[PDB]
Amino acid sequence: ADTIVAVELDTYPNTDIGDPSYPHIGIDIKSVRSKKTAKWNMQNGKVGTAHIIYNSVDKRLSAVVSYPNADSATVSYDVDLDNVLPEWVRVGLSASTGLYKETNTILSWSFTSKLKSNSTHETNALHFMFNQFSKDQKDLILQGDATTGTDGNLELTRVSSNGSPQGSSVGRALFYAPVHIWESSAVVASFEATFTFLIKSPDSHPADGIAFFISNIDSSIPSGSTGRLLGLFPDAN
Amino acid sequence: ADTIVAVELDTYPNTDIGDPSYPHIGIDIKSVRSKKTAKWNMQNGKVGTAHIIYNSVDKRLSAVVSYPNADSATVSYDVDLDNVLPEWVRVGLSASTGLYKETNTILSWSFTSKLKSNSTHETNALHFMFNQFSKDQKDLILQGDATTGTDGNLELTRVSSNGSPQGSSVGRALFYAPVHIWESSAVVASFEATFTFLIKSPDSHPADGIAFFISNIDSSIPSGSTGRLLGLFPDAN
Amino acid sequence: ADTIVAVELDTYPNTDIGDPSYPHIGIDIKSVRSKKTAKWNMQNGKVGTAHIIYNSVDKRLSAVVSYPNADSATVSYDVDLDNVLPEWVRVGLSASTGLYKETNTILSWSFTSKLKSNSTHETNALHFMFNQFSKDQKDLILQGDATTGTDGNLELTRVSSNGSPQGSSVGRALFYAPVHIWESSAVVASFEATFTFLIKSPDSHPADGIAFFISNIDSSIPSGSTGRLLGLFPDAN
Amino acid sequence: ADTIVAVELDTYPNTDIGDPSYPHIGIDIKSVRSKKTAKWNMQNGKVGTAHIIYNSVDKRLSAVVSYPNADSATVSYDVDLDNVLPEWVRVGLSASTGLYKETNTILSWSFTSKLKSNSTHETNALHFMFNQFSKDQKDLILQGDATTGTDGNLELTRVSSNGSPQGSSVGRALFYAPVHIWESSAVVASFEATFTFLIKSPDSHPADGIAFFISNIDSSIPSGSTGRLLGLFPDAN
Ligand SMILES: Cc1cc(=O)oc2cc(O[C@H]3O[C@H](CO)[C@@H](O)[C@H](O)[C@H]3O)ccc12
Ligand SMILES: Cc1cc(=O)oc2cc(O[C@H]3O[C@H](CO)[C@@H](O)[C@H](O)[C@H]3O)ccc12
Ligand SMILES: Cc1cc(=O)oc2cc(O[C@H]3O[C@H](CO)[C@@H](O)[C@H](O)[C@H]3O)ccc12
Ligand SMILES: Cc1cc(=O)oc2cc(O[C@H]3O[C@H](CO)[C@@H](O)[C@H](O)[C@H]3O)ccc12
Ligand SMILES: [Ca+2]
Ligand SMILES: [Ca+2]
Ligand SMILES: [Ca+2]
Ligand SMILES: [Ca+2]
Ligand SMILES: [Mn+2]
Ligand SMILES: [Mn+2]
Ligand SMILES: [Mn+2]
Ligand SMILES: [Mn+2]
Repeated sequence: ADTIVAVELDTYPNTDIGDPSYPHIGIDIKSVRSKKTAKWNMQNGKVGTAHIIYNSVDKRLSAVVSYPNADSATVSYDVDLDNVLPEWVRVGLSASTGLYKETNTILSWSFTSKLKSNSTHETNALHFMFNQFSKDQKDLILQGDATTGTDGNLELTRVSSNGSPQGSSVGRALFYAPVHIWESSAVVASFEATFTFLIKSPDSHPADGIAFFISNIDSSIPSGSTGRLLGLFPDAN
Repeated sequence: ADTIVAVELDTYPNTDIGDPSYPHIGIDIKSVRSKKTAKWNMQNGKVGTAHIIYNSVDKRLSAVVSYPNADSATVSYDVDLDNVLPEWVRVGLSASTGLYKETNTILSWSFTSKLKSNSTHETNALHFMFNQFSKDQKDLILQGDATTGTDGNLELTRVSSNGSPQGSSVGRALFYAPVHIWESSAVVASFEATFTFLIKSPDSHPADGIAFFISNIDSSIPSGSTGRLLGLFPDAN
Repeated sequence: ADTIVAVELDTYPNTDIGDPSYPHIGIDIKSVRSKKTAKWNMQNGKVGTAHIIYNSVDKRLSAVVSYPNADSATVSYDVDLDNVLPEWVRVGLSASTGLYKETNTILSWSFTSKLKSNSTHETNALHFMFNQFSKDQKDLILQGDATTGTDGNLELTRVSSNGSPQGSSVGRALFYAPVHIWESSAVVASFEATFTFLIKSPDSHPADGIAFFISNIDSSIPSGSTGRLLGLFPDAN
Repeated sequence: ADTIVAVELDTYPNTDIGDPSYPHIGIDIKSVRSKKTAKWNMQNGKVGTAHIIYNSVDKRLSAVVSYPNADSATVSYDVDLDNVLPEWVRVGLSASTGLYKETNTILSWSFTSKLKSNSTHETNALHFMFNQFSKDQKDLILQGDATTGTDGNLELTRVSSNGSPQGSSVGRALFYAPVHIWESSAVVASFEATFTFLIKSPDSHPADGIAFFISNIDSSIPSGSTGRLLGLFPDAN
């Protein structure tokens, strides 16, 4: 199956699969059952920002989610991505709705990856930044119900013309080019991702969440992965 | 056919297609017959550097080629890429040999593209940098006789195991992801490319050259592109 | 005296010193009498953006000023900065009011300078970016009535507590560190600056303008440079 | 006194002040007696590279020193710089010789600092990169015996015309502009530094070392800080 490493912004507490009883951010290493979580005071209708960082020196994947004039939620987990992910991967954003729903709108997204090898001055780097999305964004691979163009934003899940989010939706957006996330001769490897989102929902319990993920190049939405599975995993194991 | 815009480092003077009677750099807008050229004192066996720049404000495509402790060749041409190229393109490097030959080795390559839109703070950017190439470089589309891995270098054309360049060779390397080179609402669009090369022939006259090009997404080596056509054009018109 | 090279956003037409009879942007090379101008449809109370670019290859200084959902004004001028400016300079922003006034608010400012030398891979670079200013901004040299901290903005000229701009005001802000603007050994030397501003006047007819300038390291506000002189020149010659 | 935070590349083991009995890299927080060290297999006459990184999310200062075709030494230390350093500081390089000596040559140096604020898209950044130093480097504050120009290198300590390092030497180089290393409102604060050095010694026992340091803006070489104090501390407490 696909190998997934993700940072989830889980808005709906699914107690049967191990979710805390409140909105939270978590680090998922090949399983929807987060390796570590942190309470997140999600703000309905407000624009938030997520920062994901990682470096091979201290092998720690960290994430911070904040809103203006509000405290930030933080979560970290020590993990050596060399032993989890293949050398070449694709990075993307995923989101879903189930019985309950919310808009999973991405306003901007940027990513940076660097491989600084042993040889003096032998750096390989990739950097992209979208501050507005086009109707025909040829450098993104859109899967599921993901669409671009609506107000220059990226809608991961389906929203009606009147702006109402729909349930039972799932969508993803991966950057077109494969990323060389790590290599053996690298002295220092690292990546950094940032995205701003707008989760708006009429429900008392918005669902299901957004997630930044890294996967094998040919990753695709596992069947029936709407709702609690965030479009990333085929089952809840 | 393909739409090509290229900066050629022409090492062999083909007088029948308009080449000056000496090595030169030139701006090719949809034709192997350069719109403007400049004498280039090519140095066999030495590592050179090429810098290509362009911006929509003053619509001028410029290039500079230099060698350490040597003068640089420069060429410029006013051209509005909006009227020549499609919004989405692919960028790459091309090279060829014919009756005569040379090594068309690329030691490093970097590219940066930015679209500063009308909407304040709405910048879109792409940046990649290869300071060493891998045997399996999944973010490059290699066409023709192009290969990577050899000393961490990109060999656009065929070289034997003993290092000897072969004639009648043609090869290209395009970056995997499509680049949004321009758009109607962009207040400023621009790009910059840089690469270092090592051209060396054991014969009297080297041939045929290296070229940085921008083309339609699905561009492919035209048949008969060997020799004077530098793997870019189907004919000499 | 000081050596000034500036891109002015002139809001008040001073016909005696050569100003066109309308708001305009212009390139000033050591004189308040612009070498080249362009009509600018200034929008009172709206946030605009200015982009200044320059590169030694095609020796052309260009500027673009735009507002969201509006056309942009553009002006260019061929000039070899090597012959005008000293190798080391300071970059900054200047503004003034005279009999009439306006707010000269800077919301953000970024600058990038690069020197690619003859020796392969030998690049020197400087880059700063302020998206919000602090009350104690130690990396800026504030001259005249310039202050920071008010809403995280830079006020080049004096504005009252109630937000009203004052006349007869002049202020500047230079980046603390000297910039190596050019050097003889460079193959390519280039810079790019961007800033967003908010010009507003209740009197309905604003004066005098804002300007991005490059000068000798020890530059200071010439005596009596309020009004038409934009705080850059000592006289109107 | 000055507040110093430094990563030392200690070549001479001073057992009385706590040095291990071999060359090592260490994290010094306000004291020459490192908080944590790591064995470093220094290679006389070879060019090495140092990478220092830090981020406020996981508050860990890490360093890696490597040589081509050789293992790298690594050292990390959890420390919240907010509680140690003032908001505004200066960054620099320091080096010294004592009874024994070595050349403390810096071939290149780059630094990047970013303050990601709570408010969406509010980022402040500073970045400089020197790949060659000039005889008159106006953006560096040279203290002690530090000089630039010699082959486009930075010599932290005194070396004779014939290239021989001298003992009892101490020199520093700080970047001209103050750096906003942190602020309360920042969601993420981080910095990264990289430099390549060439430590060559005539004898089989080099001394004393090179260090990347962060200090209060007005920092200066302490009296009698030659040798084992690396030009950073006034005493060995
Ligand atoms: C007990 C319960 C009450 C409720 O009000 O909604 C519920 C919704 C549930 O789950 C569904 O809605 C959730 C929120 O969309 C999804 O995570 C999940 O995949 C769906 O099966 C499960 C249980 C309940
Ligand atoms: C005049 C001449 C002399 C020669 O010795 O070889 C020659 C080879 C030529 O062309 C071939 O060799 C050239 C160099 O490889 C190519 O540019 C071209 O496409 C090939 O057809 C063209 C002319 C000559
Ligand atoms: C009295 C008067 C009437 C008028 O219509 O315009 C005037 C413009 C003046 O100019 C001053 O105000 C202008 C706008 O504030 C400045 O450009 C200029 O340098 C100042 O001297 C000064 C006086 C007048
Ligand atoms: C072997 C030796 C003999 C001696 O008489 O003094 C010595 C003094 C030393 O110390 C000085 O030289 C050392 C190496 O340069 C420095 O680390 C230290 O700060 C200096 O005081 C080191 C070694 C000796
Ligand atoms: Ca859940
Ligand atoms: Ca030719
Ligand atoms: Ca005027
Ligand atoms: Ca020591
Ligand atoms: Mn969860
Ligand atoms: Mn030609
Ligand atoms: Mn004017
Ligand atoms: Mn020590």
